Amino acid sequence: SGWQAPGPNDVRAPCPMLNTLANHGFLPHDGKGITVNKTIDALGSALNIDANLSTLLFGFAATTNPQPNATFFDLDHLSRHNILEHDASLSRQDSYFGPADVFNEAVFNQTKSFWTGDIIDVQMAANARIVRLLTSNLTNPEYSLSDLGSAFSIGESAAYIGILGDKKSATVPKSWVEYLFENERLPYELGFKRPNDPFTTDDLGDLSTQIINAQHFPQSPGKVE
Ligand code: HEM
Ligand SMILES: *[C@@H]1O[C@H](CO)[C@@H](O)[C@H](O)[C@H]1NC(C)=O
Ligand SMILES: *[C@@H]1O[C@H](CO)[C@@H](O)[C@H](O)[C@H]1NC(C)=O
Ligand SMILES: c1ccc(-n2ccnc2)cc1
Ligand SMILES: [Mg+2]
Repeated sequence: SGWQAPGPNDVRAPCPMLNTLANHGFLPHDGKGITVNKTIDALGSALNIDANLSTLLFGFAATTNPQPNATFFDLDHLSRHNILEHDASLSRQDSYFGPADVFNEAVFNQTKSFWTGDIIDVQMAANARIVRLLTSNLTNPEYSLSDLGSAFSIGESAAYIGILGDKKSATVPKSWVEYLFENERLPYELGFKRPNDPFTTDDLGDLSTQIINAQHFPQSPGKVE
């Protein structure tokens, strides 16, 4: 009741949240044929994402469809390397090593080790992302991070805090974030509840700026902001 794993003809993304929303049936369970209206309704219904932010994200998503000027995308279109998908993901390996769409325990064990308390704050989120960037640069001879990929990286850490947790305190319970990643299911039973206030483009930008301000390199090595 309310959740089904994907089956052999379903497609999934490198996005733990869209995967979770397909598993629940907010998005089509097969991951296919997602339009702007399905995106607005799904992200609104499940998470209280506002329409303008949903439309922005949809605009990016549609660029991954191999069909030009497409009005839909499928979740596996999002896995195409270096369109939106990028190196130094928190829970996916880099494309160079292996498929960059599915959960990777080794990678997620690294991320988790930088979430040092029961409550994730901006500092811990920023620190986990940093070590992923540096690790990929020092281990992946094809490491790359485009301007768009860097903006995505920073906004994905902002998103788990502000969409799953409390955008005002900029904190989220660690257990909730680990449950989302490890299960691709919303952690309702751990306490998650859809927020009453919409999550906006400005909310995402505000948390993204917080993430960057929590970075304290003596000297920045490559693309970090
Ligand atoms: C239409 C909406 C969305 C699109 C098009 C989208 C797209 C993507 C893509 C392409 C990635 C992979 C980037 C990479 O290589 O790591 C990703 C990662 C991610 N997304 Fe989404 N996303 C959407 C909505 C959301 C929402 C609503 C959340 C809320 C929590 C979210 C949280 C994340 C997180 C946390 C990651 C990072 C995964 C990792 O680093 O392992 N996304 N998303
Ligand atoms: C991830 O950590 C778990 C928990 O300590 C461990 O059992 C597992 O072997 C680790 N996986 C990798 C590939 O490091
Ligand atoms: C990887 O590290 C090098 C050496 O600091 C840096 O010049 C480069 O910009 C980094 N690559 C990315 C994509 O950040
Ligand atoms: C710009 C910045 C971040 C994102 N994003 C957030 C979570 N998944 C994708 C999408 C566009
Ligand atoms: Mg990636």
